[PDB]
Amino acid sequence: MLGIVIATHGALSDGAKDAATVIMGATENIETVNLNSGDDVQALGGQIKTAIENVQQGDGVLVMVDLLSASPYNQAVLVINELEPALQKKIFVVSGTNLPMVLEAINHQLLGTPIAEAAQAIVAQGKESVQAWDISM
Amino acid sequence: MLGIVIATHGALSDGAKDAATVIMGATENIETVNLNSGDDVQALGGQIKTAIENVQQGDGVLVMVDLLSASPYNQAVLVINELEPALQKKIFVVSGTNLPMVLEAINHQLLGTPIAEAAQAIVAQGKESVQAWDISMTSF
Ligand SMILES: [Ca+2]
Ligand SMILES: [Ca+2]
Ligand SMILES: [Ca+2]
Repeated sequence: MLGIVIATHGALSDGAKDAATVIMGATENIETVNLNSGDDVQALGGQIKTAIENVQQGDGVLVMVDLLSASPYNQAVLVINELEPALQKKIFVVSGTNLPMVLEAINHQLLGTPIAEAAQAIVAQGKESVQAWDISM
Repeated sequence: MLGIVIATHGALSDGAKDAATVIMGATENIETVNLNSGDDVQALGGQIKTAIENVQQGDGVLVMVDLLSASPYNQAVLVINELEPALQKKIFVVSGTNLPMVLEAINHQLLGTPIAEAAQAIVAQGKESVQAWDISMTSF
């Protein structure tokens, strides 16, 4: 089954995962990594690899991060570079991660969707799910 | 000062503020609401209304929910629909909030950006922030 690793600053990863459980009832094969104040980013790389390895079942791993170009994103990309080219081509990194994206990801987990096709699907959803509303509409 | 109310299923709203705190330091005028397994949605209605009121200061309020068309969102709308006219015109609801949208919101809070203008900018950055990277982009 597709693996998911949500990596972020603070407890955002645990929260996104908590929110998905409230909506779905349960979740499976989803690890969360947190970068806290005073954490050495040197170690984040290690926690991200451990997590990826803990969800790899042979269908790839979706590494969902919070902020493009921030530490979680950087370390994720850098760790991927040091893995066997085999899974290396099955690991995708999505940024700007939001609940709709995590839900879409879980959806592909259940569907068995090939990760490359899943990644695009998640990116579309995420973007399309960002809109504003006001009383004038 | 612009007010912000992050409302989500579970602890997501608290995790977003924590993450944003980790990056920008101590924030101000940000309320977090949660909808947990078992909670009554009407109660969430009042919870949002309260958060909105504890943060409303003349410059409007950004209500950041997690998912479009779900209880947090639907209740935000129901609440805003029954608010006194001088207040409702300035409350905006943005969906699919991610860390970048929150950080962007905190920035407009500091700039004093007019809310209708801040909302459009938060949506643009939010959409722009969603991307995917894979080893093929680095392989030649
Ligand atoms: Ca964890
Ligand atoms: Ca709160
Ligand atoms: Ca008060």
